[PDB]
Amino acid sequence: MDIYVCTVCGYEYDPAKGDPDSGIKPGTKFEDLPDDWACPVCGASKDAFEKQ
Ligand SMILES: [Fe+3]
Repeated sequence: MDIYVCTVCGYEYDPAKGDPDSGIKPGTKFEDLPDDWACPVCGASKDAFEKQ
C-alpha cells in the first residue's frame, strides 16, 4: 500500500489516513481518489503526486 508525495509541496497522501476533509475515508488507496482531488496543503492536482 503506497504513500504518494506531492511534487509541488511535499505533502504525503497516506492511504491509512485518507483525507476526511475531501470526503475520503481512511483506507482509501491513491488510485481510488477522484481526479478532482487536490493536495490539501498547496492545491495541486492529484496528477502532481508521485509514488514515494
Ligand atoms: Fe501539495
